[PDB]
Amino acid sequence: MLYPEQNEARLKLSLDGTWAFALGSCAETQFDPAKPLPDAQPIAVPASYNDQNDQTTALRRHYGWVWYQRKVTLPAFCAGQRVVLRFGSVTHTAKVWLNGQLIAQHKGGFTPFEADVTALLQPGETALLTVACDNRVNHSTLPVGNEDGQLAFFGSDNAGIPSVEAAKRAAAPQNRPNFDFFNYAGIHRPVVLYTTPKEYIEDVTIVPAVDGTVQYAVKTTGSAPVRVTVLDADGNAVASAESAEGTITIPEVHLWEPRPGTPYLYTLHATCGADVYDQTFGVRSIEVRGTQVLLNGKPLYFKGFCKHEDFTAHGRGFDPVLNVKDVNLIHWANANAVRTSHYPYAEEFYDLCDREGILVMDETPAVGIGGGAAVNPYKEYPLAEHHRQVLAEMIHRDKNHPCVVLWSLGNEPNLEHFPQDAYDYWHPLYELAHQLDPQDRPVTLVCCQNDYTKDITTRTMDIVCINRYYGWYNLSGDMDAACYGLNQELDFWAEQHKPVMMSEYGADTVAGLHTAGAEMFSEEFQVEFYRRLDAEFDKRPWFVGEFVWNFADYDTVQGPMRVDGNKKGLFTRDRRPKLGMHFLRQRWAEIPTFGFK
Amino acid sequence: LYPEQNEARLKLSLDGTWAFALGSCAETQFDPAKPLPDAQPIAVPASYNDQNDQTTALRRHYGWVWYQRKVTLPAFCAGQRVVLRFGSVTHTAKVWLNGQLIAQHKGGFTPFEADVTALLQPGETALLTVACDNRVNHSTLPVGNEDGQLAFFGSDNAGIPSVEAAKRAAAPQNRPNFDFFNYAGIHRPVVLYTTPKEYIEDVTIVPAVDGTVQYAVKTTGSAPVRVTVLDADGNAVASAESAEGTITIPEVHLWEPRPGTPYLYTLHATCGADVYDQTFGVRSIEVRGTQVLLNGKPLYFKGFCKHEDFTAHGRGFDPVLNVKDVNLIHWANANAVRTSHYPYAEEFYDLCDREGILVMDETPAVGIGGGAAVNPYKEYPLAEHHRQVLAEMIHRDKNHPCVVLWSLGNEPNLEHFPQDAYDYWHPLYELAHQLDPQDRPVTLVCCQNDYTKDITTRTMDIVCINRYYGWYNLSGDMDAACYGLNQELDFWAEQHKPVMMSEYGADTVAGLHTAGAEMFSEEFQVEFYRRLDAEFDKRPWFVGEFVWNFADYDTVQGPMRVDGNKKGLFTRDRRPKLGMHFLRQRWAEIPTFGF
Amino acid sequence: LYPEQNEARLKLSLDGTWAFALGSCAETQFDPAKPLPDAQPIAVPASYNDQNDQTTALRRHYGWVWYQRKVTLPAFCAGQRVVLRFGSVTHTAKVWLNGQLIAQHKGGFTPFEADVTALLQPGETALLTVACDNRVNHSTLPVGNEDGQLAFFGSDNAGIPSVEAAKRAAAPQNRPNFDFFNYAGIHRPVVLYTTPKEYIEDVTIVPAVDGTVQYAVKTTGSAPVRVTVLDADGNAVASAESAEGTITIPEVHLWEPRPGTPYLYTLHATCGADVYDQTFGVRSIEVRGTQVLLNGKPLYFKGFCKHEDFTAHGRGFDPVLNVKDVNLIHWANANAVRTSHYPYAEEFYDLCDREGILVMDETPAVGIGGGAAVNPYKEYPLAEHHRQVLAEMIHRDKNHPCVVLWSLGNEPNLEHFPQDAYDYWHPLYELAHQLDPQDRPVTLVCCQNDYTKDITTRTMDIVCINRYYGWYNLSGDMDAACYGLNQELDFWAEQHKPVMMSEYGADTVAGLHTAGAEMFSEEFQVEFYRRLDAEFDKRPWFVGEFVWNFADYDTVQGPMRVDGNKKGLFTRDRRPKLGMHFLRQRWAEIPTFGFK
Repeated sequence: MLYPEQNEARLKLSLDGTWAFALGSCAETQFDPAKPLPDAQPIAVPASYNDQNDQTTALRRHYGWVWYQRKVTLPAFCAGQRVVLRFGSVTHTAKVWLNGQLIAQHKGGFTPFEADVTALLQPGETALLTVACDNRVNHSTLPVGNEDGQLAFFGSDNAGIPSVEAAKRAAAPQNRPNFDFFNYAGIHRPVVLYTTPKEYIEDVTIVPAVDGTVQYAVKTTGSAPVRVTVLDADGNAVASAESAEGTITIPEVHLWEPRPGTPYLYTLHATCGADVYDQTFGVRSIEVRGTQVLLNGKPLYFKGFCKHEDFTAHGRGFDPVLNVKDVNLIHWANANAVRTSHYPYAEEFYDLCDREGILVMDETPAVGIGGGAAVNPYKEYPLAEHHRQVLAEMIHRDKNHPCVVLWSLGNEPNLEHFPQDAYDYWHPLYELAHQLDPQDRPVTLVCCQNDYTKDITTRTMDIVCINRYYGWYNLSGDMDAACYGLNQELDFWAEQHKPVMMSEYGADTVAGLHTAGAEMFSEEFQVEFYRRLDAEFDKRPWFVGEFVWNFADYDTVQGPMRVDGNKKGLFTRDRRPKLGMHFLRQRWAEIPTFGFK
Repeated sequence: LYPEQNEARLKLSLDGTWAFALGSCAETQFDPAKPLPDAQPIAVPASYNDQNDQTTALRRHYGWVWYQRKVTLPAFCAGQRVVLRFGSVTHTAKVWLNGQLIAQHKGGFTPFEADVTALLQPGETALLTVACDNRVNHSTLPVGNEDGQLAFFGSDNAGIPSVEAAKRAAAPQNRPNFDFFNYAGIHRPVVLYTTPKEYIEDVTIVPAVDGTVQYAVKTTGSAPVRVTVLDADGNAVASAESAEGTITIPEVHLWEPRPGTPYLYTLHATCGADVYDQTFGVRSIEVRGTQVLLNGKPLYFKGFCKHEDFTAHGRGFDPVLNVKDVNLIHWANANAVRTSHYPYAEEFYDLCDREGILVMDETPAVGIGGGAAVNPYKEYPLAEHHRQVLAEMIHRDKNHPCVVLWSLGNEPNLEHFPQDAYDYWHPLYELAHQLDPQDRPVTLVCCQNDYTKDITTRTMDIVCINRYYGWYNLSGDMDAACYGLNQELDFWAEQHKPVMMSEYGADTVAGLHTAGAEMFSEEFQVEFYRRLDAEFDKRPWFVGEFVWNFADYDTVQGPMRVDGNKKGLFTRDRRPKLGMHFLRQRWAEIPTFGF
Repeated sequence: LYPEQNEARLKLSLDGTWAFALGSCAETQFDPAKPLPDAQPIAVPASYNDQNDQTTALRRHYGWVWYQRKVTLPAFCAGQRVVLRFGSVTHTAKVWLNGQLIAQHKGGFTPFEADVTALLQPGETALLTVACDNRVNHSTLPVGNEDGQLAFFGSDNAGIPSVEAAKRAAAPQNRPNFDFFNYAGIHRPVVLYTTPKEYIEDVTIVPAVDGTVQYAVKTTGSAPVRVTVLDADGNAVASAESAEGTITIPEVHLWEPRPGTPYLYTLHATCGADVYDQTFGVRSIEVRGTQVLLNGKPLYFKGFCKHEDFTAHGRGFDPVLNVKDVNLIHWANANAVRTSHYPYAEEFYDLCDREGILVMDETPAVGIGGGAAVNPYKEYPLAEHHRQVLAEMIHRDKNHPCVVLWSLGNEPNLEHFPQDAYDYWHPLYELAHQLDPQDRPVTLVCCQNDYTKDITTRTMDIVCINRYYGWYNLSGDMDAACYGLNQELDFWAEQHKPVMMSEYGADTVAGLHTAGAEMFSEEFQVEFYRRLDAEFDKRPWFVGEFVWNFADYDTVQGPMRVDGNKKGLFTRDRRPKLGMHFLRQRWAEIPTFGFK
């Protein structure tokens, strides 16, 4: 699964634009892909479909299948290449025809897929590309959705009342998601159409080392001799080797480091027959040593945001302008890292962090594996094979980024009500992710506020990541006692001799609400919350990271808990800094990336 | 009796900037006779919570607070009986004069008096001290929550030991079992007034509509009592000589809300050297079948649930805000107010008297419950204090024509113990018809509950229910909210009773718009009322609708409250949100009479 | 012509994240062939000004910026004519390939091209450098102010020594003579496309309601040229074997805004090995008295004024925000859009063709005016560049059925120098009618002025006026504002032309409410429209209204602009203010056709 490129051998064709679009139902065969769409309407690809037609609320709240369609043409002179149709993502479940013939089926809303379409797209001809896109989440999806009888996350019900219960049964069906973010759906990521030679490079793995030695492995279909070359930032070749497997060594290697370091990127240049492909990479080690996490031997402190792919009109769709703006505000913040809650992000996000020196915690879309104390999801939720394919999909896709340093299997699963079952499920995936990563990066699992003594799985990861809303969801409004309770749990974590990071924490804040006394939802409360809890972090040397929730304000399900979306952002949805961001900025103005300990 | 000034009585407000000190839980921490140490100024009347922001001490106080101020009776003001009166002190009080305990009172929204004629003589300067306790709990109205119970609408992570250690070690703090902030202090005006040594004590006026007006004045002296009825211009149109009986008003003017004219006569009553005027209006209220007749005409309640809440003032009295809020009711085309969740200042009912505004009057009895695990009617020492408070209110507000309905309390647990609750509320519904000379209708505002197990809500003279379909349940889907509402309505039709929706609303942050009418946005508020009100108007037995709330108000901190309650149709500074303009337009098309 | 992809032509996107350095006032600073020094990543297309908040250097830059990336044409993509196309660069560009200049352009909202096959061979990689100058002055369109004038709506304490000394020592900034922020950068999609080495050059389609369609296809080769009208489903309904001539369509389905159906045909043209498809719409436009006729029907415009403006994107192009707006435009019961104050991306006009939305196409000709002290008609070197950009606009949009009305420009000083004003504008009125095959109405949008001394705007084919009664004058008093509006309307009645109100609105902050509808509150926006709109309806020659603005947009800092202009009926993130629900109801009850 290599990201598409444009060189002397390969053409990159963007199929993005404004396709024809039609709502469907729960019937998966409701339209004939070979024939045009009936009563189509224009829709912008890539982006969610949800916030694109406010003539009614049918698009925003839709339940089931939607249908995309556009014509694609290969000019007649683009002769005898191998042609591939590639989707960066389709959310959540996709089906894909060309001229009526099925050419793809994908599950998973956040990892890419392809179809080798050379036999159905000759030079000169025109095809009808139809994509069906199912938005339904349930006990088999990742992220998990809930099914009849349960509610959505942070739901509010008057459970026993007849009038409500008859209504729920008479109510129109709608996804009820076991996660706190809006269920955006559609073609979110750029649809590419590209060419390679008939016999092509098809996978590149790169495992580097801080002394300057780099292991590499270039997989191919044909029989040409492979030759590689390593290029510097200027484009000059500085080493070379002439086999498909082996090691190559860069004299005076420049190491990849987040600011104040230089995020120095190298290119591996692989030729083989008529084919060419340029794999980017950086030379940097990561070792967990005891209760430290070392980058090039220096002890790291994570100053990071939890983010989301979320924006006005684009929804969960991709936006490079947003990406550049967002990274620069991270540099503005004096932050150095990002967590990709709660799904792998668009490919281009990690290229930007590569280029811009920002550590990343790559997370699978495995949020919501939990049903309460009377529902064991590990026994009752059919997720383990989808988990394994998508865990693999992510590692295979970002294996070559220096900006990734930490794998996260998933988010806030029920680790307390059935401990050993949870260990038996999550540990097979902790091992897997270590078998699957050629660089052996540390693995984690991000955990709920929960009874940490009943929990037996969190402490067994390479780096412990905890989500703690002390003084917000519990002991509300009182940072005296919030700080007390946090420190109790921090004494428990001191006993586990692992490095620990606070991986979510935050306080819903409405931009505009001020109060002399720093009460809940006001801007001044957010400053108290972080400032108070942050000063206890600094008393513990085995605390090595803080990830605030959230970077910015994002949309959500309707419900009395969420003031038109989540509001714990340190920025508003248009990336405007609240009072709490100026506090964070000053704090990270005085905490160095390296050597905080 | 509300203090007056005339040729017989002097009135005198002690309102002003008093001295003030923070207390603890010792009701004996300061010497009520020596000046308060380390005092600081404080405005009376007002809550004290929002008057000092140097720290969060006053806003978040737990316990007693102390006021002090010198009072002086001019020597030339002699031969009179001297009365110390407080309009309210929230919640429990204890007053001393030069060290002497002259009053104690429990309950933060009813008034109490002390006769001080022998402790303050003309020419004397005496030292007034008041102790004020803000604490709420299982003995209070409104009800608090003692150890091991969350504040109402609160949030926890129940069992995590780290959270559990933090609770046992945390600073104590009231946990209201009611969704508003526990503002405390001297809220209504203090007053020093004088009467003749033999004075008029009590006036009851039961007026009927033919013109006949039963009456009864209670005098301490021996002089004969004569009364004259003064019409709106102050003209004697009839008179009588006897402390009790009947005067007929020739050609009565009936009291009515807009459109009607709100006509108020006065009972001029003299006994000896003494005078007192009781305003009164002449109108009938009868519950006949599934209708509520006002002066024989079938009535509809375009109502507001209000609060007593405003910037700085807290729960304090603001006469200005009163005039404002009442001209906004009139701008809205509304006619009725529910006094959530306590009796208001008297001046409010005197304004509703003159301005033509129906009033549902309500006690502080909110939060009488604690889940299916706790029986409050077996566990909470309330029943006694609840009959006193109901007595105080009916006795205080009996002569107001604006009051057309009493409510026993707001949202008790009526379902988890169906018969235990009938055994507590029905004597009160009985007591309420007894103390009221005008046999006004009685209700009890029911929270959202299993209406099929509740046996006591349907037993009221008018039924009054609080429903949030689309908001707390079935969030965001008004298709499903109306379906569920109509299902409960199908039950209320079989009960052949008059039925009013006595709370319903949706938090709305002024500012947030969505084309799609999404919870917390100004447009969802419109869809809420527009879709629920439509389903109402299909029910010919459904006589009233009081929107919650008139205006945003403070609450205790909690992840469910965006700096207080935001379901107001107005902001706190009384600017209207989009759903107000919608409501005001709907009520311009709904007549108060004959709908 | 707009780039296409078929069996004949390839269309590649050079959009993406490029390398970007800040320059200065040196056209000479960095070498166009060597890579940029201390470059940073930047997203293209979009404005650059809101993309690095580490600093305010990008937001507030004065001068040149530099863009760069590498361009490889694969080895197998051989033997074709390869063209490089910029959807726009704002405002002036120099573009180099491998160090060799290949384009220059003045004009920030119109596309430009460079034929490049001679320098991008199959298989190689060229270094493509774009330098973009953001400076506006008395020679640009839109107009910038020069030494000793303030920014439009700017404030000053003129004459104070400390002030006048600081105004001189201050770092140089642009002072726009317009009310919208000076976004700059490569704003529109950057294309690399191919044609057979002898190719279709230009297409010109004039349709008439009777079925007949006059057409013309310019070519460079010598092959013969086939045309075939294709229907909404793609079937061929007419045909000809000639590069000019006319063809007849049977039961032609016409193009109409809603409630009509916006039917769209294609002219499929082959010549040699080359293909091109030009959409077109069959509908008649006739100013006939004080009516404007669409297929003979009296028409009433329910329009917005828009802007190309958004969070992060700046004036960059956003295909998603475009589909959301057009759908909010339907939801509003609106049928028209004004391209204030510049031509938009081509894809916006493609959208309106499909969606059925009447457009009014405006040049970047805003700010031709410097008050009473200065005669721009004698002192601003604008004349030739106006004619240039007038033509660029009309060539590019000539086949769109949605464009019903040309606007030569916006808010020019028409009263201090009345006669110079006409001699400058009336040739451009004539030019627009010459350069346009379908001969559509042409207008000129007039700021609020003394209309008894304006000799110019009452001579356009449709009178369009910007009035702000009850806002900038007679403030907060709608009783008086209708009085004033009504006295000016009595003057336009005497002129016997059709009249539209092309701008009017009131700054409204979302969530400011007042019972009594005071200025800046949502309730006053409702009042401002409801009151003025009541007088529009009493008069049969008033044929349209265009509110300002569709949405809040950014603007340069001055004490009269609350973080932008806030006259939007929608907020920047497209949430409807109380003023919007009112207009949505008003347009509910007013037909597109036959209101007057």
